[PDB]
Amino acid sequence: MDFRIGQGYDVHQLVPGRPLIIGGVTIPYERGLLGHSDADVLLHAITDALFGAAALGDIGRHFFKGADSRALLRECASRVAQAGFAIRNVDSTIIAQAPKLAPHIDAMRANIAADLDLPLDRVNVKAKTNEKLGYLGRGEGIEAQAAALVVRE
Amino acid sequence: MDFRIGQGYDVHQLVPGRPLIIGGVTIPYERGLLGHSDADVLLHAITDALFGAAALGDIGRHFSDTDPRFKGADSRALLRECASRVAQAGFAIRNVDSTIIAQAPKLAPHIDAMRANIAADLDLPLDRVNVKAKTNEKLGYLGRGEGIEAQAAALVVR
Amino acid sequence: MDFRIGQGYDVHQLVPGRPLIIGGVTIPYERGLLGHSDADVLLHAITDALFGAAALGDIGRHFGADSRALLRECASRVAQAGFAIRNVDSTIIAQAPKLAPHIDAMRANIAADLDLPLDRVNVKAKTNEKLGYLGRGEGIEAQAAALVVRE
Ligand SMILES: Nc1ccn([C@@H]2O[C@H](CO)[C@@H](O)[C@H]2O)c(=O)n1
Ligand SMILES: Nc1ccn([C@@H]2O[C@H](CO)[C@@H](O)[C@H]2O)c(=O)n1
Ligand SMILES: Nc1ccn([C@@H]2O[C@H](CO)[C@@H](O)[C@H]2O)c(=O)n1
Ligand SMILES: Oc1ccc(-n2ccnc2)cc1
Ligand SMILES: [Cl-]
Ligand SMILES: [K+]
Ligand SMILES: [Zn+2]
Ligand SMILES: [Zn+2]
Ligand SMILES: [Zn+2]
Repeated sequence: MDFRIGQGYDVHQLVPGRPLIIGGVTIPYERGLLGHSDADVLLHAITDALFGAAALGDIGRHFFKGADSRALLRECASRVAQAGFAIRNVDSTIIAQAPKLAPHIDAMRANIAADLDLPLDRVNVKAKTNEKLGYLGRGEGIEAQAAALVVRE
Repeated sequence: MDFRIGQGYDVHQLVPGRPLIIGGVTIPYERGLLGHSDADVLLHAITDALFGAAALGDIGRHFSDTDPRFKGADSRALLRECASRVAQAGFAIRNVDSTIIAQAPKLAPHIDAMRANIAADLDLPLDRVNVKAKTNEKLGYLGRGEGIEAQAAALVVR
Repeated sequence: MDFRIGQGYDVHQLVPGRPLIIGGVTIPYERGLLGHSDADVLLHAITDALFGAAALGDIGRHFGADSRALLRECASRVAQAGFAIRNVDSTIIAQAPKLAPHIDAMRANIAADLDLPLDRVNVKAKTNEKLGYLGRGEGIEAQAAALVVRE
């Protein structure tokens, strides 16, 4: 029936004396992500993908003072539903030279799935290095990409 | 039903002495995007996403720069011809989403007009077209304001 | 019915001493992609989009094999999870060499490996307008999107 797709992008700088929080998971590391919120690059990209699929604009059009990125993802889900859409699936990729994200991925999926009220099998998170190329390759920031499918019920 | 997705990417350098044209909107700015056409990075990304969804190749296959008419070509006219070819191949467009990444200028006040242009060229209602804007958080050539990037996604149905 | 989308990304450094293999096609060139196996940046991105659509994690969690064998095993896993592939679209970003003449060859390799009609597979090419490590010819990037349906 009335399916729509959305895509999302984010990047934040890695800076000293900040926690690294990705997909709502705190990952031990000497740097963390810089942003007005908690700088959760993965959650921001997915949020942008969901708004894009519902044609609701973007994260900066909607947004909460001191709200963490999970609260913002939950509010995104609310606004998507308000517009008449159900979320069908989310897929994503984190690009980080370091640290190793592998043992944290299923926790990020579980977080996203709880926040969006989706079963686990409709949420995916992937990881890639940047083969030491560019600012990502030098560990100067972390990027996330996201894709979402929604349907107007 | 026979749904298909497409994705697109574009980037152009930002240089003095060119109009800044994104999503068909001329934006007051002291630099513009460099290309053989009007260099409309957002429209090119969306055009690639539509050709891609329809499995019709890419924008360079359809609109060759070896043609003089490509010089300063209106990227909305290219987008409309793309949509016509996608329709001719048997596909209806269901939605478009996109992202522009630019350090500057401020895009927010032009976004709704970009969306209106795309919706007009694709013969869609506004509510099936979306345009998002991002900085690159000061990282890389984008953070240095050397170019502007666009990303796009499209869903069509045969 | 029960459609799902996936997206994929990959990048490899481009250097002398290795052949250039993209979309299973060997392309004549002074340099080639550095990676564990054949460094096939396009097949890797597409494999990731397929696993992503099926919510099966990623290429590194699943896997001498060449990237086409990996793509085939990926399709089989996607199939076993209950999904049929509807279509694939992709973009290679390479400042050089010229990729247009090899596009049908890549599409044909990908289509064969996924058991898809040729008209459900698309590959596009872009330069990076001389910006960044891609624009300087230091690497090649690929991006992929896949649509599947749970049958
Ligand atoms: N060059 C740019 C980049 C971003 N933006 C707007 O700022 C908010 C934060 O990304 C987003 O809402 C975005 O639309 C902008 O107006 N111009
Ligand atoms: N490495 C590349 C890059 C680009 N191209 C083709 O040239 C057009 C404009 O860059 C693109 O749209 C594409 O058709 C190519 O054949 N190989
Ligand atoms: N910073 C990173 C980057 C990637 N990965 C994991 O490594 C494997 C190959 O990319 C993939 O399986 C991916 O999930 C990781 O654990 N941490
Ligand atoms: O024939 C061409 C050449 C370049 C094109 N392009 C480069 C960047 N954006 C569009 C498109 C079509
Ligand atoms: Cl920036
Ligand atoms: K990028
Ligand atoms: Zn962010
Ligand atoms: Zn362009
Ligand atoms: Zn790879």
